[PDB]
Order: sequence, then structure tokens, then C-alpha cells
Amino acid sequence: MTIRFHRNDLPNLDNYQVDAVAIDTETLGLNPHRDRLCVVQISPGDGTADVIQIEAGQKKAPNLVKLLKDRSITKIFHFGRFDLAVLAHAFGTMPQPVFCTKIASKLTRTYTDRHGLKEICSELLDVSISKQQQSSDWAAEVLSQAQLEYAASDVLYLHRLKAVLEQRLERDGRTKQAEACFKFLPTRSELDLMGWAESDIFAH
Amino acid sequence: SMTIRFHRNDLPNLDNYQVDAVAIDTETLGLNPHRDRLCVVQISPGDGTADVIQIEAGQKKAPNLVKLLKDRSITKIFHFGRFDLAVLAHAFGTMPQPVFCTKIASKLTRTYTDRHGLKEICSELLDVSISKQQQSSDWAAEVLSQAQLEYAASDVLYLHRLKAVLEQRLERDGRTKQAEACFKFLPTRSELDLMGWAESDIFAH
Amino acid sequence: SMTIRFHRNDLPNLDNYQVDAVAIDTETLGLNPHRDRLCVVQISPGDGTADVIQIEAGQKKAPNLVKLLKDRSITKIFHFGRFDLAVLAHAFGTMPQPVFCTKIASKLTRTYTDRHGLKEICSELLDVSISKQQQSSDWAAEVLSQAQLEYAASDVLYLHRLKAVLEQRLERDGRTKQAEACFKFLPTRSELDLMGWAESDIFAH
Amino acid sequence: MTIRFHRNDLPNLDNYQVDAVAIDTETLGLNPHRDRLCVVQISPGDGTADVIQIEAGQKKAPNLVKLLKDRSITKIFHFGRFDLAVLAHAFGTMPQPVFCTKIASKLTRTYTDRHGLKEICSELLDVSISKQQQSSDWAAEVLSQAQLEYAASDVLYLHRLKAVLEQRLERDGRTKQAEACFKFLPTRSELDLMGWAESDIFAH
Amino acid sequence: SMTIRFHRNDLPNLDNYQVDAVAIDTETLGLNPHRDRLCVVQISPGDGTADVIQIEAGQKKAPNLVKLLKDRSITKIFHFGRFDLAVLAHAFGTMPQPVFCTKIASKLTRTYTDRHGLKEICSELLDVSISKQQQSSDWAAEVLSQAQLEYAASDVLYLHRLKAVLEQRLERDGRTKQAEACFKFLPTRSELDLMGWAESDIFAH
Amino acid sequence: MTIRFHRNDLPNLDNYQVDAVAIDTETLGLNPHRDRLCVVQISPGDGTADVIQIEAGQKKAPNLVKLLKDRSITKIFHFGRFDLAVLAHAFGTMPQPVFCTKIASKLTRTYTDRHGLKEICSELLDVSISKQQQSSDWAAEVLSQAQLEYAASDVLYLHRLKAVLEQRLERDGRTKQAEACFKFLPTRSELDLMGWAESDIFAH
Amino acid sequence: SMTIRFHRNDLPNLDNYQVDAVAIDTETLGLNPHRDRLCVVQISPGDGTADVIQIEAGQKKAPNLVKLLKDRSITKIFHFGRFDLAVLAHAFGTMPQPVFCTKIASKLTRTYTDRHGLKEICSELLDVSISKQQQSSDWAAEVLSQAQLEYAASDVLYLHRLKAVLEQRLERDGRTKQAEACFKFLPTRSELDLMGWAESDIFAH
Amino acid sequence: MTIRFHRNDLPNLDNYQVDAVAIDTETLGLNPHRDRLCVVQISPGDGTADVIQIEAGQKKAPNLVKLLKDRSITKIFHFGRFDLAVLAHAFGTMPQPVFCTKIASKLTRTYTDRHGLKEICSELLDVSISKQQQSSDWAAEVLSQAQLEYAASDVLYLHRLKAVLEQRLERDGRTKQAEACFKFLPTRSELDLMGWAESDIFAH
Repeated sequence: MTIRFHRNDLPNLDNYQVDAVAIDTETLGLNPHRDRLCVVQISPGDGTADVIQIEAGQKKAPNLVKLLKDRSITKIFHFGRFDLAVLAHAFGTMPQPVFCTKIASKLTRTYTDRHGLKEICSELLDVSISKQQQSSDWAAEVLSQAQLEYAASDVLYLHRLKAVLEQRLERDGRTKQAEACFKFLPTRSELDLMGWAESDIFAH
Repeated sequence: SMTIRFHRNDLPNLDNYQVDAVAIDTETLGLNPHRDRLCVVQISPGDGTADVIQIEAGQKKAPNLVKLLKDRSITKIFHFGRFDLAVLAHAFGTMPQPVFCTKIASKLTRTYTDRHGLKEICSELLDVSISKQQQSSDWAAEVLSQAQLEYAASDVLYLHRLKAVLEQRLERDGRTKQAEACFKFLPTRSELDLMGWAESDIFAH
Repeated sequence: SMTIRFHRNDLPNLDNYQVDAVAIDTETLGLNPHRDRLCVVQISPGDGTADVIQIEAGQKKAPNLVKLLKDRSITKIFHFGRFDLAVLAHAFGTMPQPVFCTKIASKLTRTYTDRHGLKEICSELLDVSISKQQQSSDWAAEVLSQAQLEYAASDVLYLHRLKAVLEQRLERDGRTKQAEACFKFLPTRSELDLMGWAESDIFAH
Repeated sequence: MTIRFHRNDLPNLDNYQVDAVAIDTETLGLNPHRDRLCVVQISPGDGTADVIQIEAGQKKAPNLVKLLKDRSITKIFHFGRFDLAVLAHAFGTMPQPVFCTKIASKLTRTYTDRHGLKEICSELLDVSISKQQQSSDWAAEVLSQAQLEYAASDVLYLHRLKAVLEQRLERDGRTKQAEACFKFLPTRSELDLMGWAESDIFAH
Repeated sequence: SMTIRFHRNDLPNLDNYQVDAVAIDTETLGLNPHRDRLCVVQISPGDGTADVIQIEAGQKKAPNLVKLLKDRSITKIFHFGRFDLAVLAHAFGTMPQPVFCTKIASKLTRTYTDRHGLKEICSELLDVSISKQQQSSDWAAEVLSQAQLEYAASDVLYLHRLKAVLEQRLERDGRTKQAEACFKFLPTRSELDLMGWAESDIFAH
Repeated sequence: MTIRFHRNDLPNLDNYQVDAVAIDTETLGLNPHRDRLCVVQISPGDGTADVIQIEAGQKKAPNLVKLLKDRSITKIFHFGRFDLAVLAHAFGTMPQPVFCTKIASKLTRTYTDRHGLKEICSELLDVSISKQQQSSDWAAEVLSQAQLEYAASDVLYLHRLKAVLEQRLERDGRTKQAEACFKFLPTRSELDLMGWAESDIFAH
Repeated sequence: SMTIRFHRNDLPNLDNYQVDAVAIDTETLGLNPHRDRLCVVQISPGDGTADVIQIEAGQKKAPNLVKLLKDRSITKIFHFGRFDLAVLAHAFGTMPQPVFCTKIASKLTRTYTDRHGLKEICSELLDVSISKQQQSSDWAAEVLSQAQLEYAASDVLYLHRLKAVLEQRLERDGRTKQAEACFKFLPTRSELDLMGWAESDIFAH
Repeated sequence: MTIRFHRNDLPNLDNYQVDAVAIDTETLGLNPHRDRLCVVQISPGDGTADVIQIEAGQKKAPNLVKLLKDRSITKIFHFGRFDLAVLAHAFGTMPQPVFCTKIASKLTRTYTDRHGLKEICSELLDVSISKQQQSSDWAAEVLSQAQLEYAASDVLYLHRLKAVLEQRLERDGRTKQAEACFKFLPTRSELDLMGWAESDIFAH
């Protein structure tokens, strides 16, 4: 497991001369206004990962933000709706464009209600990772090796999941609808930050 | 009279529709577009008049209406947008765009209430009285009554005026861009309903 | 008057019942056929008149009524079919057939509403006003009031007219064969209720 | 396990000179209008099974359809309400007459709320099979040996279950009511396709 | 007037209570007997008159009332039996018995309804109009209004008449013995509420 | 395990010169009007049990009924509300007087919501039995040794449970209330047969 | 008239507020203080008059009002205390204290009801008629109508009178100290709502 | 495990010359008016515990009550809302001031809904204890060694949990709000005894 650890930000973009990046975050909980960003994990898709410890009160991360702003780079998430809100709230940039493997799973894996990251890693790639846990204080001053490996596992496979899901979207005729969902997803996250996190804006 | 113009099948021409936005609603046999056929299309150019078009069973074409639905320079205004877009696309094969939905705009501006129905916003924003949506009409009946024509017309006669108020409120409260993104997605939301996700929020965790 | 004919125990003969379809309802002491006895049978031949028959406690026979229930050439029309078939079979030992149920027919045609009660369909389809089903009558009382006779009669006076409208709608919307299969199954649905499955949908996954 | 694999259709009816056949299907999910038919599995009741891979867009299966139409052949299902809708939607013929082991179980095994196929195979026959899973993309171009065996297991025991359930229906006095349920079941499936899949048509 | 007699603390004597059954209700500060004190006891001998007794804060004794509660030759009739028995036992130390509860009797006879409130049965069985139970009175107030005295009296003025009707119906429908066993258990049901099982059905599986 | 098997009825009351008997039943399910009585199991409290197979349509069991009618003999149940209804429906006699170990548990074991027979056997006596199962067709013509042992286990310990629960009722001051519950229980079962099985008659 | 005084932004001075307790309510764009801005502050000194203060978008200061909110010698009386304290602290940076909440006091005294709204207690305790809280006003509108000023004033004109009654009842029923502890905690309850626990009971098991 | 067992009360306060004590109780169940106090367990925070068996009808415990009344001694609980009500009901003194580790957990461990004592002992201290059980009659005349050890485990770690939680409250900026919750908690328990145990007094 090739994991590069950083404080605050990537040191440069030497490993990020790519057209897509895989991103996840760790926080103090599910409420972005209450629960601060603690870790950003990111992978170029080459089987390596960067795990970035974010300090309390940290307002800037310029190299990461360059990637988030770069419209030629697709930001891949599984927890897209959540992570986009957390990243926009932390550093002021709503990342775009995006691909969400959970939305893509919902639009292709029509035979199940299980769309978690552990499930799709196992089913689509035969890769074993941990489910999302509730046992870590991610604001701890020192993150353990186990925590770095957990964080890295959440981004090491997103490019490969996206490739499979793209094939299935084309096979079953839903590529254009998925793309429209991805175009809307940054707004869905903005609406969550604005005060509609518990409302489906499209409900009757 | 002059307020309501009744037609069979389609608009007769587009003389009244040389406009930048039209207001649309539909009447059907119920809430399931695959089971419940389109029965009426009601449309207004925003001038205080309305066209009420009776749609026949099995009707696959309505070329003049469809020109308006396809015309990207004309905004199609709805209150029941998610539903009506699915019904219209299923009936005639064109997903209307671009759109403005007064229900979504109400949800993003009238933050002090959970009541976003058409009767409520007509009364609150315009002091206009209309009927709530009813469950008492067989809209596939051979003969539509004058009361039914008036009910259908009332659902489109005020949408331009509501849109004007709601646009001002979206700008005042800083939500114009988010509303526009919702309107851009709405045709896909309706497509997903027709495809089999009508009971699912695609953005749920 | 001439509209309502009151009887004890049974019809006196079948002079008014030389017909191809009869309309039937019942009054009981409540919703549980094993606990709550049959108290009234109301029946109409479809000519704007009704017979209201007071049933005694412990009554096991009603031969003239039962001839009609058994006669396969006479369709028994109900609105409360699932319930009334169970009550009648439990009381007199004959499961009536064949049947037409206006509630099932309403569910298969009035696809724009969730309101399928008898008062609603009488008003909507016929412009006829009747009372909704009430919870204020001890139907086992020794004396039935004129108001009670009128209420019971109103539940059967309009079923032929409702059936005519609903048959037309089933044909219009293409569901005649499915409705007929529901009517064929309904006596078994009522038998299953009496057997102990009253709270279970036998077709559930 | 004698499994005969086929593409599209049975090649002939040489193995189907019988009075009853056992049928199940695999699909992309629970919504017949969205989720296509992917596999038809069928057994003559002799301890063998045919597993038929159905192509995307496939409109015909003439030998299978002959069996579905043949009124002298009872079609046995456990998932009857679902499979009848799927088969009618795929090929245009509503199979009849039918026997449903789940309905028969509900009418005889009055001491339990567990009416799944795995449960009744174990209880009535002491046979072990897998429960219905949510881990298979049945639209995959190549089905695995494990998938063929899973599909075959769903039809290999239905004749034997029907024989036991018929004895219990007669013992407890419910044969005629069960038969009326089987006569109505094709209509129940038609009503599902027509738009009433979430409604009990007999509710008050 | 002569219909309502108002008293402080207790009945003045038992001149009006040389009877075989009395009708009782209470008013309190709410539904929790440990928190919400007894404020009024209303009682009638069944002759169309009622005594309304204001109970003081901290009152532990009411000897004349308590003689009636203890007297096993006098049936205490309630509609709100489960509640009032707990309140009275908590206030004065005597669990009243024997009892007849018109609500339980209604549940065992009026099998055609889920409405077993006092206003409903007064109207249906006697054609008597009273108020439903209200939530607008501070019954611990220093001064009780004439309207409050009339409300309290109305809750006991009709219980003998209801009991007579309900006894006849219990006999007609064959449930007298089961009702009597319910009445025998009711004081224990009230004791169990005071002991800490107020939210539990002790007979649940 | 001393188990005496019988068809239809006890042959005599030689083992029942006692002041209390422990009783349970097996049936085709939870609805006494639909689901017939199949087994009566009974113990004198001496570590032995009688298991009585009841035939379809059986209307009499005179020796058992003598015990049910005998007012000098307490009938002990754990499933009292159910078993009393089943026995009264089968043979025409509502047993009395009774003691119910489930009611007694609810009135003493105030620290738990678990009042099943397996739980109280383990907690009060350190005895291990099976929980109530849903896998047996109790109307089968031949009951297995395992079924006889299961049925016997349900009555072998009720006298001992009653003795413990009586001590706890006296310790915590609830003997009189429990006795009133036991006096009412036959009526509660009658009301179930009469049509109130789903209603708490004491509800507001 | 003299009953309602209208102001922009703040009170003009504190001539009417040389008092030991003030009554306060607010109007906003909705229930979420982070999304829905403060639009009106209404305040009364308890003399049958009220000040209604229109708050501008983006307003961060209201120095005269804030002096009252900060003054520990002045009790701030609310009915909607938990909400209004959060709104006021979010708007101007001061958490008002000390406080008296008539809703909490009602819950601790009116133990016979689950209705603790302002309209209900005004009617029951004072025989005063006001409107319930409405969902029909855009309180951020440029122009507030006379009817809106009257509605806002009615929410503060009676709080001193309600507090007087409720204080007497708290003493009568022995709950003064517990109520005071609730009032002391209430500002923290409002802070916890703003911090992200608005949907959580912090004292739940 | 250093456990000192006592009947009725501490014999003296020789082990309690401390500024904070850790307390829990065992009872006959969750309703303080119905279910009597059976055990008080208390620790000075030095790795020892006192387990005090409380008799039926016991009205006094003067040495324990001295600690409960002493305003210079913080009473630490995990089950604070419950234990405060039980102690006040038993002996007449509402303990104050208090610290509740469950409230402190809710205000710091924002990434989880699991705030039980077993969970926080494991996560914050790597200490293993049993969860709260429902298998003990705590009114038994003789408590077992296992019961004494269970009771002691509930107080041996509360001082250490409080120290960790205080650090987290300061780190995340919630010390003052937590202190106000602790000041209100005795009133919350009084309101439970008064008749509001099922109501959130702050609800709209």
C-alpha cells in the first residue's frame, strides 16, 4: 500500500498530471457546519494515495484547491453529496466536474438496495475494504497507520469502479441521465449547505 | 368567451404563441403516466387567456404544441413540472426544455411554510382564487363541461405572474443560480420517473 | 311508500325478481362475521325500488333470497362485495355467485382518485346524494326506524346504474377481462376471510 | 447436478413430454418494465434443469412459449406473481394454468410467516439451497458455473414441493380455494404490469 | 337549582344516597394520578340530580363519599372507570367496588363502532347532548363557574340510564358474564396503573 | 427424560393425584378457529410428562377434561391466554383455576422485556430448553422423538417456575394483583374466541 | 395609533423601557436560523403597547434593543423562547438573559392539556383572542401591512399578563424552582440548536 | 479488582477524601417509583470500588448522603439522569454538582450514535467491560462475585473517561455548554420523578 502522508496540503501536483482524481474525506461527523474537515484522501488512480491531515481552523489548501477547480479534471467520489459540501465549506471552492460511484451504482445495480463502497468493491472488483466506521476521532493530533490505510482504501479503487460503472451505464442505456445527475450534484451539495439537507427539492 | 379557447387535438396555429415563455399544465386519468393517458393540455401565452386542448385516446402527435415544447428559445413554465414533463414526453416523444417550475421556486423562496400548492401560491402571491387539484373528474370523458374548461384554464392563467414574483424573490434571497440548476435537471428527473425511479430520490445516501 | 318494501325474514315471493341482476347489501352488528350477526338484507331489482328484510337473531334460512343467491343466471351486484359475500355465506350457507363489485370496478376505472366509497361514486357518476356508511345504528334493534329503512334502501337503489357506467368505463379503458377475473375470484376471497385470512393479502410476496 | 445450458430458447421439446414444468427467472431487478429478463430456468421434474440465457432485446422464444401456452401443462412456480409478469412482458404470452408453491405454503404452513423457497425446501424435503441473493448482475455476457447451479436449484425441487403441498391442502381442506388463487394469479400479474403492482385490488 | 348541588370537601350526609347504585366521575389536574391531584368528585343517585364536590389541595379524607365507595352493596357506575378508580384510591385510600363501567359495556355491545366516548353514547343511546371531555379547565381553580358545575354534573346525570340500556344489550348479545368478569378485574387494572404498569397491557403476549 | 406418549387422551388419572398440573399445547398456528389442536402436553410436576396426540376432528378427551374442570387443581401455563382458548375451543371446558408464569414474570422481572419460557427457565432455574419454533407441522401423522422431547420440555419446569415466581410476588408485594389477573385470564381467553383477540378491552 | 409604534432597525431610545421585564417575539423567513434571516423584532414593556421593528437584510447591529437583551436586571419574556433566543443571538451576537418562557411555564402548570400554543393560552388564561402562528407572510417584504403590524404586536401585548398568571400557578402547584432552572438552561438549549443539535434532545438516554 | 463490599452504607469516608466520586446504581428496573434501589456502587477514582447492598425499605445512608450533599465533590455518572432520580427518591437528597459522561460523549463524539458505557470505555481507554444486562434480579438476598465485579466495573473508569471528555470538550469549544447541561441535569431528574419522565420539557 503506497501511501504518502501530508500536513495541510499536497506539496505539489507532480503526481496529479491526470484527467481524473479520486477523493474522499474524514470529518468529525455528518453535519458540515458543526463537524470540521479532518482528512482529505486523494488518489491519481495509479494504485497510490495521498492522505492529508487538515488542521483545526485551516482555511486554505492551494494545491488541492487547484485540482478541485480544474474543469479538465473529473473529481470521482463515492460519498459525493457529502464530500462536495465538506470541501466547499472548508476551502470555498465547489469541485466540478464530478462522477459519483454511488449514483452510478443506483442507476446500474438495479437488483439490490446495497450501494455502499465495501459492497461495490467486492462485487465489481473482488476487492475487500472496511465499511465506514464510527470508532475514529479523526480530529486526533496523531493518526495511526491503521487510520491512514483505512483512509487510503476509500480512494484507491474509485477509478476502477468508475470504469466498470461506465460500461454498465452504456450497456443499460443510462449514460446521459447519469451525466445530468453528476452535473446537478454540486448544486445538491450547495442546497445542503444552504439549509435543505433534509429535503428532496424535487418532491411533490 | 375570449378568455378560454377550446380545441381538439392540437393548437390550430401558433399566432398566439410568438412569445418567450408559455405556461403549461395537463389533465390525465391519474398519476401513473404508463397507465393513465394524457387527456387535456392547457396552455397560456401569459396574456390572461388560455387554450384548452382535448387529447384523444391513442393520440401520438400534436405538431404545433410540440414545436413549442422543442423550441429552446421558449421557456416552458409549470407548477406541476416533474409530473407534466413526464406526461408530455410519454405522449408525444419530446422532453420539453428549457423549463421554470413555480413549485421548486416556491420551495426555494417561501421558506416559512410547507404549503407549496398552486391554490396557496395564487392566493398568497397574487390574491387570486382558484380551486385546489380535484379528484372528481374523469378527464377522458367524451364531453368536457364549461366548469372543467374553467378549472383547466385556471391552472395556466397565472403561472407567468407567479414566475415574475418568484424570480424577484430568488434574486432577493440569493438563490437564482441554484434554482436554475434545479430547472436544468428537472427534465432528467422526469425521465428517471418514466424509466422506473418514480419512487426513489436518486440523491439519497 | 312504493319505493321501499319492508319484510320480516325473507322476500315473500320472487314476483319482483324475474331479472338478470340484483343489487344487494347488508347491515350487521359490525365487521367481524363470526361475532357480529346479520341484521338486514337489502335488495333491489334495479327498477328504483328496494326490499329491506329484517333478519332475526339465530336465523339460518331465507329460502327465497337464497334462490336468488344460488341462481347462476342472476348476477349479484354489490359495492361492499368482499364483506357482504362473507356475511351472506355465513348466515345461510350459500356463497353467492356470479357477482359484480362496483368498488373493484371503481378501482379499475377511477384511476385519478383514492376515494372509492359508495357515497362518492353515487355523487360523481350519477349526481345522486346518499349518506356515507355510518357507525350510529344498532341494526339488531327490535324496531328499525323509517330513516334506517331509507338508509338501507339507498345502498342498493343505485347499484345497477353504477354498474352500467362502470362497465362502459372498463370497456373504454381496456380492463373488462381483468375485472371479470376479479369478480370470479371474489367469492374465494370472502371464503378465505371466513377461514381465517381476513387480515392477509394472499398474493403478497 | 444435470444442467443443460442454452442460448435464447430450448432447442426442442424432447425433454418436455410432461404434464407439468417448473419455472423461475433471473432479471436485472424487481421492476419488469425497467429490468429485463436475463435467464429462464426450467425443469421437467426429473432431476434435470435447463438454464436459458436471454439476450438484451430478445423478443421471441418459440419452444419455451409453446410450453407456456400449452393448457395441458401446469406451470409450477415459487415466485409466481413475479415470474408470470416477467415472462408475459418478455414474450407476449401469459402462462397458464399455474401452481404457486408460495401461495400453497401460505395456505398450509399456518404456523409460520416464513414462506421462502429455501425454507420450504429444507422443511418439506430436507433439501438445502441458497436463498435469493442480490449479488449477481444477471445481464453479464458470461454466466458462471455457480450462477448456473444457483439458477437450476430454483427449479429442481418445485415438482416435489407441489406434491407435498397438494397433500397438505387436501388434509386441511383448502384445495378448492388454492385452485381459485391459481386461476386468478395470471390476472394478478397482468394487473401488476398494468400499473397496480403496489395495490391489493381486494382491499377495502 | 335543584338539579345540581354544590359542596365543599364531602357530601354533607347520605340522605340522597340510600340507593343500590351511584354514578361517579372526577375532575383532576390531568391524566397522571401521582402528579395531578383530585379536584372535583361528581356523583348522582340516578334520580336526575347530581352532587358536585370541590376537593381541596392535600385533602386526604372524605368520609361520607368513602362510605359509599366501600359499601359492597352499592355498585359504583363509571364511564371513565379505569382512570377514576385510580384517582379515588390514590386520594382517599379505598379502592371502590363493586363497579360497572359503561365504556367497557359499550365495547362489548356496540360492536359496529370504534367510538365509545361518553358524548357519543349519550347521544346514540339516550338522545342526550353533553360536551365531550375538554382540555380547557384548570379544575384546581379557587372558583368553579356555573358552566363548570354543569359540565361536571352532565358526566354523572346519565350513567344509570346508560347502564340500563347496556345491561339489556349485554343480555341480548350473550356477554353478561364476560362483562361482569371485566368489572371484577377493573379495580386491579387501576391498582396496576398506580403501581407502575399504566402503559402496559398485562395480558399481552 | 421420562415421557409417556398417548393417543387422544390420558388413559387414567393414576399420575394426576396432585393439586396442580402443568399444561401446554401444539397447534397448526396462532388462530384457534383456523388452526386445530394437535398435541396436549401435561406434567404432574414430578419430572415426567405426558404427550397426547390429538386427532383431526377430535371432540372429546374425558380424562384430560376432568383435570381441566377440577377446581381443586391449579392449571399452570406459560402460554396461558393462548392455551386456554385452544383447550376451550377443542373440548368445551374453559380450564380454571390457573396460574400463568408469563404474567407472573411480567409482575416480578421488572428489569427486562424478555418474558419467554426459554429465558425464564435459564434465569430462574439454570435449565436450558428450546425457544418456541416455527418449523414443525404438528398435524403430522407421526411425531418424532425430537418433537416429543420439545413438547415435554415445555411442561417439565412450570411447577418449579411457579414456586420461584410466587416467592418473588410475595417479596415485591404483588400476590393479590397476580391472583386477580389469574382469575380474569379465562375471560380474557373467552373474549379472544368471541372476536376480541386483537383488542385490549381495558384500553381507553 | 398609540397601541403600536413602528420603527426601522432599532428602538429610537429606551424611554418606554425603564422596566424590570420586557416581552419579545420575532418574525423571520422560516424556522432555520442559519438560512432564514431575522425580519421583525416585536417588543412590549407590558403597558398594553408594543414596538414593531423592521430589521433589514444583513443588519448586524441594533444597539438599543441589544442593551435590553444584555441587561441582567431585565427579564426577557417569550412564548417562543427556544427559537427567538437562537434568532436574536445569531442576528446581533448577544444571547439574551435572564428569561421567562410562557410555553415552558404552561407545560409545567397546564398539566391537563397537550395544547400549549400562544393563541390557546391567551384565550384560556386571559379571554384574549389572537391569531395562531400563520404561514402566509413573507416577513422580508419591503412593506409590512397594518394587519401584519397588528399580528406581530399581538404576540407580545399579553406576555406580561400570561407570566403573572403562570407564576401564580407555578407557586400553587409547587414547581417554581424547577421552572427557574429550565429558564436558566434555555439560553444554552438555544446555543446548542445553533451549534448543530437542533433536532436532538441532549438529555435523551 | 479491589472491591469492598458493604451492607446499607459506607462505614466511614476514609477512602473519600477526594474532589470527585464515580457513582452508579442497580435497581429492579427503569421506573424509580416502582423499582427499588438495590445497589449503590462508588469509586474514589483510585482503581478501587465500594459496592453497597441496599435493603428493601431502607430510608437512610448517612455517609453516602454526605458525599451526595457535599458541593465541593463532583459526582460523576454515566447514567446520570436515571441514577440521580433513583438516589434522590431513595434517600431524599438530589446529588450536586455532577458530571455526566454520556452527555459529554454526545457533545464530543459527534461521529457516532453509540454513547454507551461499554463503547466509550473501549474507544477512549481500550478498557473492556460488559454492556448493561437484563439478567440480574438485583434484589436477591445474596449477590454473586460476578455481580459485584459487574457493578464495580461501572464506576472504576468514570474518572478517566471524564478526564478524556474534558479535553475533547475544550478542544471542540463546548465546555461551557456541557457545564450548563450538568447544572440542569438534577432538575431534569427531578422533573422525571415529578411526572415528566417521557416528555422533553424543551420541545415545541
